[PDB]
Amino acid sequence: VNSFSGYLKLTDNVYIKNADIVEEAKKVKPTVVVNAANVYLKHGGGVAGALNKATNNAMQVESDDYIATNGPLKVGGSCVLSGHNLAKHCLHVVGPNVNKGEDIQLLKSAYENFNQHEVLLAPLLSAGIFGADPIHSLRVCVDTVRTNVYLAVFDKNLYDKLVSSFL
Ligand SMILES: OC[C@H](Cc1ccccc1)Nc1ncnc2[nH]ccc12
Ligand SMILES: [Cl-]
Repeated sequence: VNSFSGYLKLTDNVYIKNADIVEEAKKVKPTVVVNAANVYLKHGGGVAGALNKATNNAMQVESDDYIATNGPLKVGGSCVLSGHNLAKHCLHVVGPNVNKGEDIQLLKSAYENFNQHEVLLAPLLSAGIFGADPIHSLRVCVDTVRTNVYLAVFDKNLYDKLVSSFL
């Protein structure tokens, strides 16, 4: 039993809810919140920009030190950093950004990072400003993640289409 509330159960391990991931993380304080990161951990917009704003830019400061030490992430890769005031940890995961021409096949690799954590609060990878079809992203999530994932879809209209169209 966990403290996530109001989700629809898509599968044995995948749940979905119309919610602002920022407000969800603040309420639940999950062990792991997933960020829709880029390889530079530049959290300028989308989910990343909003999560960073909620940390008063502490996420960006920590991320800049991480990049200075380690260099950029790989597309499809991840790193674990602090969750600041939002969660214990933040799993920064880089899904492909179609608006950069990045290979969409890497979306499965991106979701595989979730399997290293027993329970996660997450957005749909490569959705929003990363340019992928959120319906496809949900399918890859369900077919790749085996740990317990609580998906937050900010857009209510998009949420209804994902649920109604889910096979
Ligand atoms: O896939 C991630 C989606 C992308 C999206 C945004 C808008 C319309 C359609 C798709 N973004 C978010 N999901 C959950 N919480 C969020 N907080 C801020 C952004 C955000
Ligand atoms: Cl977005």
